[PDB]
Order: sequence, then C-alpha cells, then structure tokens
Amino acid sequence: PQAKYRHDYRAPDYQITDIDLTFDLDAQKTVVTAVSQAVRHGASDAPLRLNGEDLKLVSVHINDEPWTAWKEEEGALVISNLPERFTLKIINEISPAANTALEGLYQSGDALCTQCEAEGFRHITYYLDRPDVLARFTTKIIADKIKYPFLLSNGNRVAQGELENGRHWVQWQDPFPKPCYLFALVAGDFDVLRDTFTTRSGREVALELYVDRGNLDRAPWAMTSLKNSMKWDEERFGLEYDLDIYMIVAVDFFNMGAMENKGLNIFNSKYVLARTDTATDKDYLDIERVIGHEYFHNWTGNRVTCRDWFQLSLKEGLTVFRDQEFSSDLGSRAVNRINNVRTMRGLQFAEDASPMAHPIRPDMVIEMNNFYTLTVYEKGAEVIRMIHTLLGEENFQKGMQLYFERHDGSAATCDDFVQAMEDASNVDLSHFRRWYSQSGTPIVTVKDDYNPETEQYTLTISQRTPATPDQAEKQPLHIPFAIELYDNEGKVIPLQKGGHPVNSVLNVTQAEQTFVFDNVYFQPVPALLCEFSAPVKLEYKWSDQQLTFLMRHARNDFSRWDAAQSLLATYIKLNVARHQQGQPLSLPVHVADAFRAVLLDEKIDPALAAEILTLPSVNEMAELFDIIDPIAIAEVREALTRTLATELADELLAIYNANYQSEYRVEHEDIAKRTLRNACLRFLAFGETHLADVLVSKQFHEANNMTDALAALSAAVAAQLPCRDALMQEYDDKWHQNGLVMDKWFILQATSPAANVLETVRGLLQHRSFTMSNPNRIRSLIGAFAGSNPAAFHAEDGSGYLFLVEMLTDLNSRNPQVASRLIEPLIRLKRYDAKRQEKMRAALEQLKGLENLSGDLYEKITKALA
Ligand SMILES: N[C@H](CC(=O)O)Cc1c[nH]c2ccccc12
Ligand code: NA
Ligand code: NA
Ligand code: NA
Ligand code: NA
Ligand code: NA
Ligand code: NA
Ligand code: NA
Ligand SMILES: [Zn+2]
Repeated sequence: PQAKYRHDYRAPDYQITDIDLTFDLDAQKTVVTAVSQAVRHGASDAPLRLNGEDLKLVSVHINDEPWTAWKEEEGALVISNLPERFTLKIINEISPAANTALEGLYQSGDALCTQCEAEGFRHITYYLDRPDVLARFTTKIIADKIKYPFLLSNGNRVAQGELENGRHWVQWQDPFPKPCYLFALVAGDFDVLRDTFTTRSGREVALELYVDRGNLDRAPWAMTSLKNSMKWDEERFGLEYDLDIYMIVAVDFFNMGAMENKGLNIFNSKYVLARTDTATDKDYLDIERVIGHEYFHNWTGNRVTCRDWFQLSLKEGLTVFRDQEFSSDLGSRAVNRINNVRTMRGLQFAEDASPMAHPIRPDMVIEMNNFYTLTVYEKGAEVIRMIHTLLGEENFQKGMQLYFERHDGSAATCDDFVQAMEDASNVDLSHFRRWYSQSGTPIVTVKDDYNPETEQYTLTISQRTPATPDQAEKQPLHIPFAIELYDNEGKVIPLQKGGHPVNSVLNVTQAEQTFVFDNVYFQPVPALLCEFSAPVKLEYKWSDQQLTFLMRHARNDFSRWDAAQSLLATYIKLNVARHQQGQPLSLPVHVADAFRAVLLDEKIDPALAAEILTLPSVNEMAELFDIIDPIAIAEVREALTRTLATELADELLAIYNANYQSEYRVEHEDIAKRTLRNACLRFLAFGETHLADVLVSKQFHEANNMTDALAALSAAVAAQLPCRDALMQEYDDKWHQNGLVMDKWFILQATSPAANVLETVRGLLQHRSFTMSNPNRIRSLIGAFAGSNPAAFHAEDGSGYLFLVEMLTDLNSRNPQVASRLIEPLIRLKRYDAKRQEKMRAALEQLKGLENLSGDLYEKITKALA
C-alpha cells in the first residue's frame, strides 16, 4: 500500500456537477446505476480516473454510447478520449451481505445502511471519491416493500411509486452540492419518533429519529438533544438549519460514533438510545455531545467541506470545539474543561509521542481511516480554542462569519480558516499556523523571581518540542500562556508594567523570553497555563503549599482541580519508585488534609469536588514517566485509593449520605451530587471490607437508575468485594439480551483487577451477548482489555500480547478499521521496559506476516517497527 502526500494535492482533471443514482436493493446483490454529468478541466489526453473497490462493473456509457476506450486497474476505472462535457453512465453490482468491514453499503441487523467517510463511496460505485468534487445528488431506491418499508436518502422526498412483485420505490433530492463522503442510504423497518423544530427565522423543520422496532421509549432524550443543538447553534454561532427535514437513524453495527451525512445522520445506537434504567449520566451527556457534534457539522463540514483529507481537522477540530462549547454552555464549563484536559494529557499526549505521531494537518497518509485521531480531533480543538483565546469571542465570531462568507458551498483548507480568522480579527496568525504543521507536545519551562526592592515579578519562560518519530525538525510555537498572580490573602494581583495594564494571556513566541510585572506588592503564588490555555506540558517547581493554596483560592475551578493534579503527580511518581523497591505507600499528611478540606468545604461545587476526588487514570499517570511500569502504576493507584479511604473514612461516609437523592433527574445539579456521591462510594469500597460490601450491595439493589447501579457494580469489581460475583451474575441475567447494556459489563470484566482476568476475557468470547461481528461488543471486551487494563495486557509473560495478536488475526480480515483501533496499545512498545518491548515487537512481527495484511494495520505496524 502506497503513501499519499499533502504536497501532491492538485485540482482534479474532471469535475462532476450532478449525479443521479438508482439502487435496486437486495442484501445479496444490489445493482447501482449512476448517471453523472461531468466536465473535463484538464488536457484531452488526461483520462478520467474513477475510484472503485470491490465493484462488479456491468456497463459504461458516455452520452448513451457504450464506451470502448477504458480499462480497469487496481482500484480504478480509467476512461479515455472524452469530450469536454458529457454524461457518464455506470452500472455495477455490490453485495451488502458480504460487507463485514462496514464501509460502503452494508447490513446492520435486517437494515441496509451506508458509511462513506472517508473513502467508502468508491465501494458503492465508480466515482471521483475525493471531497473537492461536489455534486448535486438525486437518489432513487427500489426495494421489497415488506423487508424495507422505509427507504431513506439525503434531502427531500420528491417521488414515490409502487411496482409489481411487492416492490416499491422512493426518490430523494438533496439540493446542496456535496462531496460523496456525505452520501447516505438507509433501508429497513423502524419505529419513528417525529417532532418539529422552528428556526429563529421561522422555518419549520421536521425531525425524524429512526430506531429499531420497540425502541421508541429510548428516543426522546436524543430528540431533545437535537432540538437543544439547533437552538444553541442559533444562539451562539447565528447558524440555522438549511433543509426542511432532519433525519437520524440509530444502527447497532457502526465502526465509529456517528456520521454527519447531509440531512440523514447515521448514528451508532450507543449515542442515541437512553432510558434511566439502561443509561448512566455519562451516557446521557455523551448522547447530547454526539448529537450536537453531528448537528454542528452541518455548517462546519457540510456547508463548508474539506479540499482533501489532509485537511480533516478543518472540520473535526472546529466541530469538536463546537461540541465542547455546547456541552460547556449547557452544563458545567469547569467539568467539561477538566474532562477534556484529562483526555488531552492522558491519551493525546501519548499519541503525540508514539510512532503514529502526526501534526493536526498530516503531511503523509497511507490509510486515511487511521487519521480519525485524538490528535486531529482533540488537539485540533485545542488549536481552535487557542485561536479563540487569542481573538476573544467577538473577533472569533467575526472570523466564523468571514469563513462562511468566503467558503460556503465549497471545499476549503485549514489555511483558509486561519486566514479568515486573521483577516476578520486583525490578529496576526502567521506564526500560529505552525501548530498545524508541527507534531509533538511542547514542553514549557517557567522560572520566576520576586524582587522585593522593586516590587517586580519576573517570569522566564522557555519552550522546546522534542523530536518525534515523524519529524526531526522542530521550531518554537505561538503559545498563548495565561497567568494569574495571587497575594497572601488569595486575591488577584493586577498585572501591569510601567504604569499600564498587561493582558494576562502572554504571547510565548520565542525559545526563551522574559516577562516583567510591576507593582507586585507581595510575593505571589502564580496560577500558570490557566484553563489549559495551550496544549503543552508545564515544568515549574511548585511547592506543595503553593498547590494547596491554589486549591483553596484560585478563581477558576479548573485551576483548583489542576493544582490538585500537580499535588498528586509528585506523590504518584514517588510511590511508583517505592513500589519498584517493594516498599509500601508513603504520603505526607498535608496531602490527605487537602482532600479532606475539599470533602468538607460547604461552598465548593459538588461537581468540582467530585473531579478533585477522581484520581488520575492509569493513562494519565503513565504520561508522568519516561518508561512506563503498568503494574506499579495500577498498584499505586489502588494503594492511594486505600490510603485515602482509610484516612478520610468518616468524611467520605458523611458526604456519601449527604448527597443521597431520592428522585433521578438528568439535570446538572443532580448529576454533580450523584457524581460526588459515587466518587465517595468508590473510595469507601476500598475501606473496611464489611462496611464496603454492605454499602455496595445495597446501592446496587436499591438504585433506581443505571448510574448508581453501575457505580456500585464497578466498585465491587474494582475492590474485589465479596458481593462481586452475585452482582455480576444478576446483571447478566437481567440484561443479556441488551447489547448496549452488556457493553458496560464486558468493560468491567475486561478491566477487572482479578488475577485470572485474561482467562475470563477469553471465556467471554463465547458469551451469549458477545459477537465478533459487532464493533461495540469488540471494543467493550477486547478493546477495553488491551487499552484499559494495562496491568493485565502487559502481563510479564506476554499473554496479553498473544491474545491481542489472535484477535487481530481475525479482525484484520473481518473489519480492519476496528483492528486498527485495537492495535494501538501494541504500537506503544517504546514506552515500556526492554523485555516487554521484545515481546511486543515479536507480536507486531507476527502480524506483519499475515496474509492479506490490511493497509490500516500495515501503516501502524511499519511505523511501530521502524
Ligand atoms: N465524520 C465522522 C465522525 C464524526 O462526526 O466526526 C467520521 C466517521 C464516521 N464513521 C467512520 C468510519 C471510518 C472513517 C471515518 C468515520
Ligand atoms: Na449528455
Ligand atoms: Na463538482
Ligand atoms: Na455552563
Ligand atoms: Na475530550
Ligand atoms: Na478586531
Ligand atoms: Na507536586
Ligand atoms: Na497516557
Ligand atoms: Zn466530526
């Protein structure tokens, strides 16, 4: 498989302006007729190269003449000797039932559905499958009326008919030009939740949510969230929906979360279906964010699309930023910011140090499905957020308005976006553009001085980005570095220099620079990189008492949490070193005391308390170390949990009881109290065993909603309490017919600290609720083991590696996209000790030798082994 390079982009030799599709649908053999109106822009000797994969060509006509000047080669139909303007007609066959990879047109249970992003439309017919070719689509669908009573495609339903032999047809027209990755087709039988939303200007939009028969009771929250999304995009960004119908279809077989196909979004059912006995608070908030995300793509992705796939972050960074803003505006902005920072530091930073490191705008791709990444998405959003920090809301909105004014109806680049922001705001972003071209996490080092004679505070800030596997050359970035200075009473010291206020967002643009502040009337305690103002590692030599001071006084809730993280980090590092010498945990009492103060502070928001009381994950802890010891990290996390549970036992129980709520509501104050209560329970589960077992068993049985039931079950597994097996078995007996609910249980099994966890995981491959044909089941059992149980995955005997090789040997042939997601823990081999490296390298060499190695895996394996 061949690399493609961003610098090789060229405008296409041909455009298509209009495509009329007919599908004669059948799960075994579908016949596609595609009539495209085309225009040749290049030279007469440049042939038309149409992408096509696994298609059976039936016929090719040019202006209704059977065409003899063509050939088929690997992945392409190459058509020569064409006029300047012509009608292309292709007929071809495909087989949805054979499509296990879930790209193109495939089967989801008894439904037929599509996924075309990035390059799936070429699995449906021969086409210019590239996102800088926009065309107006019409789609006619012909099918068996009993099996497929609903026949959906993008746009408006413009025609309908009945045929002989129990067949019917519908035709759809989507008036907005689109690239083909935005095409969708759905055929099947569903229940339909119907509602309406009236836009700010008075357009009435029909809303239709298609779910599997019997699931209407699980649809209203997603409907509510769609309406909320529509209203919010009007209020925040001034954006209205542009069609008269908005369709969402929930399907059980889907590789990612959802897909923004124009007017016909297709969703993994995980991010649609919710009822209080089946879904947690987090599931409700995820549904809200993913419904929002796909909605927001209607402008940032659909109305303006991507020139080429290197520009993916143009839509993904900006749409993630939008979904974060939505969630943050509706919910707790602090909890949102905290969680997104956890993801960046604990998962994205690791990618940026890995063999798959890339800039948010990649320069080189072999398989584009490998680049739907933490980096493109989450770091992409941080980059957009930096623009927001530099411009402020008003200028940022002006940049959005200029971006749409220039590029509405076209395919654009990341550079076009940055230029719109610069031109509308008058802020220079020439240096800032380097965040698009440079991979790796910058390390910002801060040293400071207080001069009591002049009342000056001096900050010397330096930056460096280490070389990454993809880039040997690194340069300084334009880093927005937000600060605040606190006096001894916890009040903010005004920032000023030479009699003038100074903006608290410092522009760190050099390898090293100094900033001097005047009128600093007391030796300050600084809050540094406030609200994680740039996606960087911070090196500053905090004292523990500066950190506990910030936990108490800092103005933004984020800084309070982050100070607590820095306080913990030091003692995590200590305790991993101690573990490796066989010593027990050591922790100064003033640390336990800082957490006791949080638990007993009556003025603190319970949402914030809960996040302070949620220890860093094993992934976040891993990022503290040059060489990861996953066993020591897991054991230290547990021991820190046990120690705090013992030290804070009375306080934990008091807060647990005080946050009891008899009614369940999906409402931010209620969620916050319940999240705190459950954080207390999780510590309590690691305390005295009898009381633990009683609290946990009782919560599980009395819970009137899945958030509280799963928090209990999860605590029983984590702490290996006596009730564990009985509770787990009850869950299975109650919920085995419900795959989404069982995913939660598979995750608990896969992440269990029990000694025989691998053996249980292998056994669960035969469980009545498991199947290798379903990406959700695969991720919940296999993926959770490999990704979220690093202590077991990284068992010294190599057994976790061998297990993953076996699974991936199947998945390489069945569903390479899922295979590539699952291989990720193995490509991190350089972060581990020599003996684990040896074994992981041998696993990777084994996979490298598979027959029919997919491009998806080949890319990752070759980078990892280099
Ligand atoms: N824009 C969507 C997801 C999103 O909204 O960002 C991308 C997507 C969905 N399913 C896929 C399968 C393979 C490759 C890409 C995808
Ligand atoms: Na013609
Ligand atoms: Na076009
Ligand atoms: Na809010
Ligand atoms: Na995130
Ligand atoms: Na301005
Ligand atoms: Na510290
Ligand atoms: Na990590
Ligand atoms: Zn997206």
